[PDB]
Amino acid sequence: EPLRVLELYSGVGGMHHALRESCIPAQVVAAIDVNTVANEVYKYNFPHTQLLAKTIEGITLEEFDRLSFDMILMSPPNSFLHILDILPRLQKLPKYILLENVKGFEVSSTRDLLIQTIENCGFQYQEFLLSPTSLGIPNSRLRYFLIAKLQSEPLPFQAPGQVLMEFPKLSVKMLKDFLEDDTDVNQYLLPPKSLLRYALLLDIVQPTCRRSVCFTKGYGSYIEGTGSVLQTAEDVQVENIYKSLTNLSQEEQITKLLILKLRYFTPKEIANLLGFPPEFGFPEKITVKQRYRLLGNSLNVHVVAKLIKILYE
Ligand SMILES: Nc1ncnc2c1ncn2[C@@H]1O[C@H](CSCC[C@H](N)C(=O)O)[C@@H](O)[C@H]1O
Repeated sequence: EPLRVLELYSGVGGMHHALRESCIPAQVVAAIDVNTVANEVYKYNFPHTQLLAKTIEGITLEEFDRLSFDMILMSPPNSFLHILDILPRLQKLPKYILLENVKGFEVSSTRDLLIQTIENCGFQYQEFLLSPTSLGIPNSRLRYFLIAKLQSEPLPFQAPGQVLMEFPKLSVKMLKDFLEDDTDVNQYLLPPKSLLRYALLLDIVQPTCRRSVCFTKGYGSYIEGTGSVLQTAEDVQVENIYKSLTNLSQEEQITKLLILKLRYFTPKEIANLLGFPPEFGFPEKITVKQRYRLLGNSLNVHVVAKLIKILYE
């Protein structure tokens, strides 16, 4: 029978999308999240999946037992300590666990607790720090990953006391392959004041580029350090526009900066770069800002999918 998957801290459902891509015999029995905005997006894309809009800390052991899950997929931002407290009390321990977190987690106290708990329960595990660029995706998103399997023999690729920086046994695609034809360029052009203020601090990429900076939840609202911006103007070079800036009045610098036709990648384009399927979308009521915020909290579906494949077989 198919594995019963519990999806905690579900968000827009990146774990569920990764589960479907992995092709393994499994189905999400319960997705859990308190955020009503994330949940409307999740339900919209996964209308037949049980979604529990509840605090994870408030879920009792009985509720977890009734779910009878064989795999936990989670991206914890208390609720986490509760999960750890619940594990040794479950009538049926899940055979699989996959956790995603941020760089630095691998040295944290919380991580030390997680590993102690899972080791005490008989799980073989391996930690990783992976970015989508390792899979030929032109977008950086270095994240922590822990895969664990309930068995006696170590995973074949195990490296004790080490965090693996690559997938166990790239040719990067261009950004053009992830752009949407129907993108309303004018709508996404960076505004004048933002161009001038952040002019020298932008990471400008062209469609033929095979890299882009990590997108944060603030992308599209805050300029600096939140993700690359796209040059849509052809037959103009960034270098020539920037050379022209010294000695021009601020209004003149803006005129020059607008020529590059720099625009934000759209929420759908970020979802594409994150590996979300073609049909993935958002309800009309979800604002562009909410879309960027939700995607910023999500994960790269392709990376997790490959890790699920590794963990399962
Ligand atoms: N105590 C808690 N109970 C339930 N959900 C929680 C929670 N604390 C955080 N969350 C949710 O966990 C998420 C952390 S972001 C995880 C996003 C998800 N991996 C994705 O594919 O979108 C947020 O959606 C947040 O609302």
